[PDB]
Amino acid sequence: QLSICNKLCYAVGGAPYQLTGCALGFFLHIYLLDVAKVEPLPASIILFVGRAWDAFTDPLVGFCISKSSWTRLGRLMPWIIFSTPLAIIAYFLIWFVPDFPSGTESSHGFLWYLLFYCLFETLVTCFHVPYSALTMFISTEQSERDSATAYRMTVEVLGTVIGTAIQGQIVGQAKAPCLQDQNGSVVVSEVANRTQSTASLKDTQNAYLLAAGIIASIYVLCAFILILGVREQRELYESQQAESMPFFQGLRLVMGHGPYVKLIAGFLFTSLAFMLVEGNFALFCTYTLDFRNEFQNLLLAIMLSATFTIPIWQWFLTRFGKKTAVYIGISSAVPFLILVALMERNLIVTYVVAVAAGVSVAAAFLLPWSMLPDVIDDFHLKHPHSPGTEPIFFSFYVFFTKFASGVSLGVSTLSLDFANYQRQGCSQPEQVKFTLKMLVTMAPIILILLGLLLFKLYPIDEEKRRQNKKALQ
Repeated sequence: QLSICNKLCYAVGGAPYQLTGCALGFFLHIYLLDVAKVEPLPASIILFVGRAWDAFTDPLVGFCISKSSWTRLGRLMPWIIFSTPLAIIAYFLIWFVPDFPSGTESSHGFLWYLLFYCLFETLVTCFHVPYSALTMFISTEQSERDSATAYRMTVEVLGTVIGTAIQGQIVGQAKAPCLQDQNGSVVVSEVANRTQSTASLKDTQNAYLLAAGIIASIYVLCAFILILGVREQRELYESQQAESMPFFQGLRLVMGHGPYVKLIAGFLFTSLAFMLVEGNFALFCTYTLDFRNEFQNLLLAIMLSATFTIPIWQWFLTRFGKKTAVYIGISSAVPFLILVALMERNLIVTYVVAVAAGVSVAAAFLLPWSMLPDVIDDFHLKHPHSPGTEPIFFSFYVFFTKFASGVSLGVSTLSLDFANYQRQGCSQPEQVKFTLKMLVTMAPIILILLGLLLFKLYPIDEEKRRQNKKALQ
């Protein structure tokens, strides 16, 4: 029934959040220290508050989107159309410094950043959850939900890849301090540049403005593509609220559902492990190994390899898959990760292990999201009418995703800082090159094995193949 054009239309909506988040999280820490002249402590406090506020908004938006009456134009979709036109300007404000408070008073100054960052975070949260919830209000067909999910999570990976590349080719990366000879040797250097010319500053501000404008334009184009082409199917059932079901009737029951919280733990552990792997494999093969001249391409390879495997790794679950495939993917993660810790310095094993790690990243990005709809079917069938709490599961799911990806960085930074991680040198102490390999290789293995042991979700293939029939009328 569903058309390919519909799938493409619904997939285009996977760019905006995953695009802006990647373009921002990598860059709103060098921005506040070289263009907007702000003291380092305020920059740190901005980062902390901004990262904290999203996690505390996501569940609130998820809760408050359930108590929304069906309007004349869609129940879920209107939240999108009333959010993008206010998002752009908000985003477009955060990326330049117009603030001239008669002398650039810092305390009078940085408030132009915190509030705008928070507002953008809340607006993007308002856009994300309904978009990720639309995946169950399309024709209510068992297979087509997973089919749409596959094309949704291909676009997110491509967005993460493209967002950093656009910004990088627009604004050049900071100059490296040492160069590696072709034979293999490090030559120290010193820029010794004042780098305080007003012309260069005024140029860099314009460059950042142009990049922000480009990202905003693609944001709004994707938004307008999404709004036209996919229709939020009308709820044909008599689901509503009876004289029962008080204000917290739903949320008090969504938690403790059984299989849902059991799946949550496995998702959390696997996501934490792979966040560690990517975030620190970024520079693992830069210090404890050689190859200081090409890691910027090796990371691009590992991240891009995850794209062209989502289709095949979902075709693999269309046949004898769907919880009979997670084992294979994470197992395929295991051996080359345990390999690269040994058999050092080859320039050839480092690429095959990277591509394999990408093929493994695909599994952890795809499977734990394509499995939840079956849990939703279980919840609907094993309970009475239950007017509806669909956008609650997704909100809690995104919140735990944020939790994992924000505790990964914390653990990494704390563990590295417990060794003498020299900050501005072309050097390495004794332990850092060892703790870094340990944290890239062994701890992911422990989390993987523990999650595999815990990943015993109730709905085996028989459960879904039975619940399909009862889910008609």
